[PDB]
Amino acid sequence: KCPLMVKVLDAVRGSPAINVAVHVFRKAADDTWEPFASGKTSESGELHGLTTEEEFVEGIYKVEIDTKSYWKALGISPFHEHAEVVFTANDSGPRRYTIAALLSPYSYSTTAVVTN
Amino acid sequence: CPLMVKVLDAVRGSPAINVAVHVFRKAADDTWEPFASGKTSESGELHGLTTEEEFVEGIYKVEIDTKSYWKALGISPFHEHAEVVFTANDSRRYTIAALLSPYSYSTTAVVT
Amino acid sequence: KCPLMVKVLDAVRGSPAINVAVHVFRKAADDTWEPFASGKTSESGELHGLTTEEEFVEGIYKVEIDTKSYWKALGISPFHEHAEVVFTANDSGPRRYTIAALLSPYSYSTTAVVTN
Amino acid sequence: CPLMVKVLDAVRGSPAINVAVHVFRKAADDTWEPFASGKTSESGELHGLTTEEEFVEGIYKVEIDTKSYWKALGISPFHEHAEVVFTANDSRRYTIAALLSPYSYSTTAVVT
Ligand SMILES: C[C@@H](CON=C1c2ccccc2-c2ccccc21)C(=O)O
Ligand SMILES: C[C@@H](CON=C1c2ccccc2-c2ccccc21)C(=O)O
Repeated sequence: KCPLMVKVLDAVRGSPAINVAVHVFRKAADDTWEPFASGKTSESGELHGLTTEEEFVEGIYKVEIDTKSYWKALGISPFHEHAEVVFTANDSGPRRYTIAALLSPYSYSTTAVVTN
Repeated sequence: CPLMVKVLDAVRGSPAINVAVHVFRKAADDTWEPFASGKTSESGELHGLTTEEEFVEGIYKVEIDTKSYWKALGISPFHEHAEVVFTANDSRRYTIAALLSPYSYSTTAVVT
Repeated sequence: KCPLMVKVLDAVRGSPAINVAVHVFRKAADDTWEPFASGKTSESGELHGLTTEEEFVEGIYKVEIDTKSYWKALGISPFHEHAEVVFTANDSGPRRYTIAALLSPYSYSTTAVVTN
Repeated sequence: CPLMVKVLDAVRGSPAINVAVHVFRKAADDTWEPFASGKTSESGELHGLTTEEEFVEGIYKVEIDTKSYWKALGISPFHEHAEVVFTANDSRRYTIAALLSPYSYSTTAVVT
């Protein structure tokens, strides 16, 4: 299985958010953010294949979603620079994580679905 | 003010102004009687709907006319309206807040 | 394809909302709500097979999600009686509709994803 | 009050009380300088963070300590915290509102 997936929806058009840039970081032993994985959502607004179970070890992760470039190419000037989701992962063994974000120019919501 | 309504616009980051709101009480025959109504003010709020005397235990529906709000802004919406249905009992002050987007809304109750 | 699907998530547990009752109605020519379809979300919190393209004609629909029974069997007394989503469908030809609801005891959110 | 914070609890339908909030300004070297902080009051609100003089154009991050809030209630949360990152420019009053659930939060900006 694929342990980390990202799903993005547009709440203005009622559609997947397509071609949204995503960057994932893991908190360093030295207290800082190391690049972990990056990608772009597809035509269904999903991003698969960021990591593997082997490489996705315990840690603190930050999933940064580049909402402002997205809204920009649609002629919108949004409030947020981006949407960042920060969470501890795999601290009681391996899990599968989907991080969904719902986007509006001045609002966004994010929910995590974690299965075992 | 036992019952207040607060509407926001997630496209523009602003109160949602002049939104028609209709409130209904469920009658014993299972249908909705009009109870209160109004339009949101400049701060997206609607106060003075009921009084403590009249706001007795029961099932109330609050209906927010979101489709007109979007239509007047030139934006095409998904929902006919947004409806919030709950039971008021005595075991407070109720704020019903709604956050609007054309294809998405949320609603939260703040009970204090 | 399957023209109307419902997806329900629990925002307290970060999981699909399983065994959630859903009732769909269509607005009558005589101004009232006729029963159109009903079902229960599965282990992924999805409900498929409510209708067919042939039977899913233009109209106004109401998708009622029985949030209070759900929260009740988990020992929670929620605010809402249910979550109802009301929308015009297929008014410019057939579409596919997913109605997602996100649920918390005093809050819920619903978004529609409409594709063609 | 150029910048205000409003936190709500979606599990209990109540303001989120005594939530630590830290605000940062981005420094020219690309790092976050502490700027303002406080705890939400009984009505889930935090006022008096800055003044108009000090709140100049720039990128600000607001960080809401949601994990402590849930931990103190005996409920296990998903996020380390909730962060809102935006640019303040002069082309207002900013309310940053956050609606919290253990595995889900939303944030909306009301700019008037
Ligand atoms: C996304 C959530 C958040 O609600 N946002 C609120 C909100 C946003 C800006 C200013 C005041 C409020 C407020 C007051 C009482 C209850 C909720 C709010 C929703 O409206 O469902
Ligand atoms: C906060 C928004 C977001 O919806 N979340 C979705 C969501 C979250 C996790 C996995 C799949 C989905 C999905 C698929 C189709 C449409 C919506 C979603 C809501 O559910 O109201």
